[PDB]
Formats: sequence, structure tokens, C-alpha cells
Amino acid sequence: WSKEGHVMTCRIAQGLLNDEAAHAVKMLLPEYVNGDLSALCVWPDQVRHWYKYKWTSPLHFIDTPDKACNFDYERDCHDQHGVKDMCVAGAIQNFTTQLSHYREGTSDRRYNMTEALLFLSHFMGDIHQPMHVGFTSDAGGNSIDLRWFRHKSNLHHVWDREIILTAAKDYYAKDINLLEEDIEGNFTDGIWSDDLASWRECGNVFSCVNKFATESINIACKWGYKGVEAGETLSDDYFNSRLPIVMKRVAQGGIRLAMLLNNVFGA
Ligand SMILES: *[C@@H]1O[C@H](CO)[C@@H](O[C@@H]2O[C@H](CO)[C@@H](O[C@@H]3O[C@H](CO[C@H]4O[C@H](CO)[C@@H](O)[C@H](O)[C@@H]4O)[C@@H](O)[C@H](O)[C@@H]3O)[C@H](O)[C@H]2NC(C)=O)[C@H](O)[C@H]1NC(C)=O
Ligand SMILES: *[C@@H]1O[C@H](CO)[C@@H](O[C@@H]2O[C@H](CO)[C@@H](O[C@@H]3O[C@H](CO)[C@@H](O)[C@H](O)[C@@H]3O)[C@H](O)[C@H]2NC(C)=O)[C@H](O)[C@H]1NC(C)=O
Ligand SMILES: *[C@@H]1O[C@H](CO)[C@@H](O[C@@H]2O[C@H](CO)[C@@H](O[C@@H]3O[C@H](CO)[C@@H](O)[C@H](O)[C@@H]3O)[C@H](O)[C@H]2NC(C)=O)[C@H](O)[C@H]1NC(C)=O
Ligand SMILES: [Cl-]
Ligand SMILES: [Zn+2]
Ligand SMILES: [Zn+2]
Ligand SMILES: [Zn+2]
Repeated sequence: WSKEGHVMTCRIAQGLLNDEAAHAVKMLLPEYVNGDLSALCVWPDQVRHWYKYKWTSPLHFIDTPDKACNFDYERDCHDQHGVKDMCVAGAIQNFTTQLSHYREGTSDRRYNMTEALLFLSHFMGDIHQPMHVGFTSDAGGNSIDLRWFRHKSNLHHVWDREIILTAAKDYYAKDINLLEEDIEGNFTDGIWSDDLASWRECGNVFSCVNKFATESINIACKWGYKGVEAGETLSDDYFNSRLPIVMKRVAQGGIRLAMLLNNVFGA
């Protein structure tokens, strides 16, 4: 996601933490964000451009084979030079395992728990963005130029940001905090309140990232790439039909992030 999807995913997650998770998250954050995880959940998108964090660039996404519409960890979760685990599913495992040493303490200089928290929180968002688990040759739709209503865009960006920005504008006066409340509403009492226990039961961490990534490639095929031709204009049709899919993935990432953090920081 771009900034808004991450902010919403992290705020949903922060509001669902248990007491030990809430406290750990508070101890790990810098004072300037006043306890707000969502104010830093974009940080991995900032530092992926830094020379010292070049290793992080492949960790935001998964390249799956063109037109195959499936994910397999061994085949797909590796960077462009074949180094294993270097994808968003591998990263979620890595930082979850790192945070599980926080309770007992670590005598390793190099494990930074603030960064583990921010990477984990961000990547839990990314694995839920369907076009972050799209085809290899089009870079998850980044190479598919198009137009979104009047202005120029690309298919990846439509899912990272445009659908969210158009929904916020048309129904919430550009107000993301209120959009987020309706998402929160839709799983506390609304249409997703039925599915909640389901979202939370995905096995161990490998099992959950496999599940999340599979859901994402399947949405990328069924809803993302579906109907789209390069150079053309997408508008009310694509926007109205895809919006609810985008909203659910925001919600799902948040809910599942909270579950992970509750497990790693809890008993
Ligand atoms: C573990 O990793 C953490 C993240 O990589 C490290 O935390 C980072 O530590 C640096 C200090 O080395 C902080 O940078 C400082 O930020 C403060 C506050 O900045 C904010 O406010 C100013 C306005 O005054 C604004 O301009 C900034 O953009 C911020 O909004 C500055 O006053 C300092 O000059 C300095 O730049 C980072 O904030 C901090 N990042 C995070 C995400 O916490 C941490 O040190 C590492 N821990 C260990 C033990 O190595
Ligand atoms: C799991 O998280 C750790 C960070 O806690 C990642 O460790 C980092 O792995 C990268 C990529 O292999 C290492 O890059 C190397 O940096 C050294 C500098 O000492 C340099 O010799 C090389 O140029 C190379 O780029 C990086 O040092 C290393 N950092 C730490 C703190 O261990 C790891 O990649 C993560 N894995 C996944 C799947 O998320
Ligand atoms: C949370 O879920 C509810 C359903 O329980 C969503 O309500 C639906 O919202 C869409 C647009 O967001 C409505 O479509 C709009 O309807 C008007 C007609 O009044 C039309 O002119 C607009 O162009 C647009 O198509 C839809 O009717 C509505 N469905 C129901 C049953 O009320 C809500 O959007 C969800 N929001 C979030 C943020 O999760
Ligand atoms: Cl920083
Ligand atoms: Zn993102
Ligand atoms: Zn993206
Ligand atoms: Zn990202």
C-alpha cells in the first residue's frame, strides 16, 4: 500500500492489541509519535531507498509467474538473484521471529526491535495488497500504464492508493480517519462481523503468510488484472466493483497484524 492503506492497517491493529502487546508497542516507539504506531508504518517505504537498507527492497512484494495465478513459497519467495526468503512472506516470518525474542531479551547488538515492529507492521499490510503478490514481468502491475478517471496512473498504484483516495474523496471529504472507522465498523457489527474468527485462524506463521499471499494473488487475478488493458481508462465501474475488495484487505491486514503481535508479545 501507499501511506493511507498502511495507516489504516496499523490503526486497526493498534486498537485490537492486548495489554502486553500494547505496552511493548508503546515502549518500542519513539516519543515523537505519541504512542501512535500508524505514524511510523510508512517508515519502511521511506528507507527502502537508502543504501544501507537496500536489502529491504525485495521484501515488500512477491513476484509470481506470469498468468499462473498461484503462489508457492519455494518457487517464488526469493529476490531477483535467487536469494531465498527475500520476499514479503519471508520478511513477515523473519520479523515475527525477531519480535518473539523481545520478551526474554536479546544479547544481539544487531537485532533492532523497533525496526522489527515497523517492518512487520508494514509488511503485514503489503502482503494483503493484492498487487504486491502479482505477476513478475509487469512488476505487480507497476508496468501497466493507464488512466484512473481523468489523470494518468498504473494498475499497481490504483490498488496501492487510487481506490482509497477516490473513496475518501467521494464519501468522506478526503478524511481517512473516518473511512477507517467505517472499516472498523464493518467488522465489529457489519458484514465482516461473521468472518472474524476465520481471519484469525491460519495456523503457525508460515501457514498464515502462505494463506495471505495466496488470497492476494487470487484477488490480483480475479479482480486486479481482470478486465484491464494498458493505455485505457478505468472509472466508476472498476472503482465501484473493486472498492469493497480493497476495503476488506485493509481490514484483514489490520486484524491479522493485531493477532500476530498479540501472540508474539503475549504469554
Ligand atoms: C533502532 O532503529 C531505530 C530506527 O531505525 C532507531 O531509531 C531512530 O533513531 C534516530 C536517532 O539516531 C532517530 O532520529 C532522530 O529523530 C529525532 C526526532 O525526529 C522527529 O522530529 C523532528 C522535528 O524535531 C523531525 O524533523 C523528524 O523528521 C522527526 O519527526 C531528531 O530530533 C534527531 O535529530 C534524529 O534525527 C529516528 O527518529 C529513529 N527512528 C525511529 C523510527 O524510531 C534506533 O535508534 C535504533 N536503536 C538502536 C539501539 O540502535
Ligand atoms: C531478516 O532481518 C534481518 C535484519 O534484522 C536481515 O538481515 C540483513 O540481511 C541483509 C541482506 O542479506 C544483510 O545485507 C548485508 O549487509 C552487510 C553489512 O554488514 C554487507 O556485508 C552486504 O553488502 C549485505 O548487503 C544485512 O547486513 C543484514 N542485517 C542484519 C542486521 O543482520 C535479513 O535479510 C532479513 N531477512 C528477511 C527474509 O526478511
Ligand atoms: C461497509 O459496508 C457497507 C455495506 O454494509 C457499504 O455500504 C455500501 O457502500 C457503497 C459505496 O461505498 C454504496 O454504493 C453507493 O450507493 C449510492 C446509492 O445510494 C450510489 O449512488 C453510489 O454511486 C454508490 O454506488 C452501497 O449502496 C452501500 N450498500 C449498502 C447495502 O448500504 C460501505 O461502503 C462499506 N464501507 C466501508 C468503508 O467499508
Ligand atoms: Cl529513522
Ligand atoms: Zn505498502
Ligand atoms: Zn505497492
Ligand atoms: Zn511497502
